[PDB]
Amino acid sequence: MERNKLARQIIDTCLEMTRLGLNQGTAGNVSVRYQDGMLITPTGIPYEKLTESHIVFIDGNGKHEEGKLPSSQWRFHMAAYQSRPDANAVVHNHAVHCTAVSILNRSIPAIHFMIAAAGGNSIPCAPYATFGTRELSEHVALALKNRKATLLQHHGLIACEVNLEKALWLAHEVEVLAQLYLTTLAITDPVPVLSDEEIAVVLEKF
Amino acid sequence: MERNKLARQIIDTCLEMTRLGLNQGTAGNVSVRYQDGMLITPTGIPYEKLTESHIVFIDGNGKHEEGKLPSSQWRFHMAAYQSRPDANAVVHNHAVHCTAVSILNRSIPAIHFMIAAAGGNSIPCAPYATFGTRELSEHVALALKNRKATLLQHHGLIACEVNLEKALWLAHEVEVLAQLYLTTLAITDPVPVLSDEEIAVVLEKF
Amino acid sequence: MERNKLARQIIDTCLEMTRLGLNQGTAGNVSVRYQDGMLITPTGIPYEKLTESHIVFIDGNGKHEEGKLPSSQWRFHMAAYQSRPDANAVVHNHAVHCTAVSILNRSIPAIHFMIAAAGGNSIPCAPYATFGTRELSEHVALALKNRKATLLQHHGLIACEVNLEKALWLAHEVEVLAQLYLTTLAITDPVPVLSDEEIAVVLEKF
Amino acid sequence: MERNKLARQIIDTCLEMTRLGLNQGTAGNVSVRYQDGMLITPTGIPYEKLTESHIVFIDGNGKHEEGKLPSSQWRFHMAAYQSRPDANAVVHNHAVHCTAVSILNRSIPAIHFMIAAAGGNSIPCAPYATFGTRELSEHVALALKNRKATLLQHHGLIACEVNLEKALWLAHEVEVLAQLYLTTLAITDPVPVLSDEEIAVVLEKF
Repeated sequence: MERNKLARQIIDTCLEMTRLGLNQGTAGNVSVRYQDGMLITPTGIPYEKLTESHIVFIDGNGKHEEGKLPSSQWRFHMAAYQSRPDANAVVHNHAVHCTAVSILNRSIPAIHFMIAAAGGNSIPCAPYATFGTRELSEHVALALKNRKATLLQHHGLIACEVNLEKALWLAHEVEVLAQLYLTTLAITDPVPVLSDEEIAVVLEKF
Repeated sequence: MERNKLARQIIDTCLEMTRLGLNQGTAGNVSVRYQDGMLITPTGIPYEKLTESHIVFIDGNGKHEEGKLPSSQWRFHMAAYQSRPDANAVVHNHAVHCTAVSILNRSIPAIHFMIAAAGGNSIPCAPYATFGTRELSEHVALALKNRKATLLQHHGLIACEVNLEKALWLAHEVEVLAQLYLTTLAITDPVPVLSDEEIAVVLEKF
Repeated sequence: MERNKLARQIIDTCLEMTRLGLNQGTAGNVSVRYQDGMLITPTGIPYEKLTESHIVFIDGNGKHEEGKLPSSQWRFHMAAYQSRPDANAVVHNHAVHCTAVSILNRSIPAIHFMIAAAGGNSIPCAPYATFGTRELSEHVALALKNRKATLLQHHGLIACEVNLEKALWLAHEVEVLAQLYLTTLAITDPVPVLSDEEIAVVLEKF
Repeated sequence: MERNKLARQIIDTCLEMTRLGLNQGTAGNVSVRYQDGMLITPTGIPYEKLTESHIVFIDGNGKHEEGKLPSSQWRFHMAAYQSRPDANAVVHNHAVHCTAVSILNRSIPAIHFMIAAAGGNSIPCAPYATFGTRELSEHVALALKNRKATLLQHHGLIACEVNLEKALWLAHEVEVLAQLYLTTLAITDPVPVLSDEEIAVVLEKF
């Protein structure tokens, strides 16, 4: 849990995300909670040229390391950390099914019992705001109060978890749910869902 | 046909399943019939770290090996073995097309002559019950009486066969049928099917 | 152009077909024109264990090599060779988009100018008949009179060409056209097409 | 920035394009601005056999290197260079989602803020004309006046940029937008879009 172990795992999560087909068009950014702020991927540099030394440190005040350029979306990574004290890693991407559900400005309802991995009976969609603004950070903060992952209207997905392995796994699970949702919505609307009682049982079991 | 040969093939089926894109979100579990019970994949451990020694033995009484954690779904693997004496291997996954047909709570009708590989003119959908309960096991048992594969409502797929190679192949064939079904259902409902007479001919030929 | 050079290229076309995602559920069979009959893939043996010595020779009379089992579909490979004297290689598969168009029992109309690679302004769909029968061979023979590739109702695809490289390329092009067709048909029916005049120009240019 | 460095990068862009699944059916062609004309991929030769020496030089007058066959589409590569003086690389492909939107003869509207990477609030669709004609070149020229990428009706996609890395990235981004567009259009028409004001903000930010 030295800085370079964490910088390598960020990089492995970036490569893994591309492997899973969740980072189409190289839009992802990943961070982890570190000291008083976070370590995050940089802007510019393509994932495959990334080395430990490229990872940027952003302190609690939003001051980034000199000579480096943090991802343009660092502020909503910071907003997730302040909003969910249990989160230690955040994954952002523009996975196609999640992003298509974000364009329709729909929440994903309980069409599958794995919806409970994100903490309740849905995956919310936070309203649009221009990237990099305080207003976007505020919508992200509010959507993650009771959920570990949220869609971002006309944009993509944010998933947070206790470590990078689980944040990536969650992100992948939400992308499967989004695809399941869109494939069934084309056939029938509304899509059959599990009731609130059944999701209460599944949450108690998890 | 020693325990470790069977433990390695379980592991190869897990890797192969991921290769085929049937184990999206690492939800699969695989077992084989062994002695008086079965060998099954464990809970926890990600497929790529799996070694022969991780495979769990569950006897006929549901007593698992000490110091190991069997998959959370072991009971419906046991229910398949007791219900289909000819089955020697069971594959479970949450393949996206199968799972989307399971959400619509539809059986897959005879839209292609390969439907007969599962033993009749359809692929049933067993009703939902919370994972890991006796009630789920009962629905699985009844659906596999005359079929070798069944959808699981709001959940995924179970396929059984005489060995792991054929169980995996069947699972893959059902996922192609599910995708064929959903792609055509978007265009036209109902989807044209082969008659019962034609499926009788194909079954006699197989 | 010795038998083993041709047996290796059959095997390479099988591997390549799987690479392209056209041989989902390992249903393909490939042949080439040889001497008075053809060399074809066998039944049984999974593509990855295939060796030169597994390829079967079937003469002009339908007598296959002793000790080998030719693909169960050899007769419509023979029907293609007798029907199209210019064909020297035949590829059959159950590619998902082609097979979904075959289930709807539609021809693919001229939605893209590459439709002309198969010889006219469409890709026909031959009517269903049980696999391996003379009746299926007759429908294949008639559909390939003026086309180099045909859909097979409730079944899959047959593509023929002057060599294996081009037969595989054609098969792939028809699978792209099928997907283009189905993706657009979901939105609007009918799908806009190029006129017969325009396809005449493109054919003269090819 | 010697000829062979540029010939290798063309070849790497061809391989990369296939890796991304944008060159389905090996229809792509790539060029870069060189001296008074351009270096372009040849016709014939499959991408995997391509070597530096296969890349063709076409001067400003349309005279190609002796003993070589330039891509059949060289003229609309030349039309892009003359129409967009800032372009130094052009990518053409028949990516399936782009091509399906080109068949519907639709522009892609501002369903995602990344639409602004191509220079405005849409991705146009240039009208059909037979491949290789002056008339096609004219439609391409006019569509790229204020956009860096355009769909080509019943055909595919053209993307241009300051270097090959960015031209490929743009091409990929347009293919994600096309898929997002088609996946949402199946559910609801019209698809919700970002307003002209919001795209003005995003353009100023880029």
